[PDB]
Amino acid sequence: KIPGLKIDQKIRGQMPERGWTEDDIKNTVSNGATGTSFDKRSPKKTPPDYLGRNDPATVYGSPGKYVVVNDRTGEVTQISDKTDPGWVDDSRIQWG
Repeated sequence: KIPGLKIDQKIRGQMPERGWTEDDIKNTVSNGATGTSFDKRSPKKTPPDYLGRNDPATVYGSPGKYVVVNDRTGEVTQISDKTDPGWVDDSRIQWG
């Protein structure tokens, strides 16, 4: 899933604000799947098609410091804000 990873413009801009470099994302994914989830992103947040998502997803990392990846598209659904100690994991995440 590493070569297929897709980071859109939205995620790209959040990376520095949330403490993630592209290498960080890849290294975290390389540590193996740690949970599952669902990518239910709304249209506005699914470029370049903007049609929304409805797919099972895989979670890498740990609570507060994770990366969610859409199983069908390979897209990075979300990266948690590692600079926020009060970060609440997305409701769809199911830790293993």
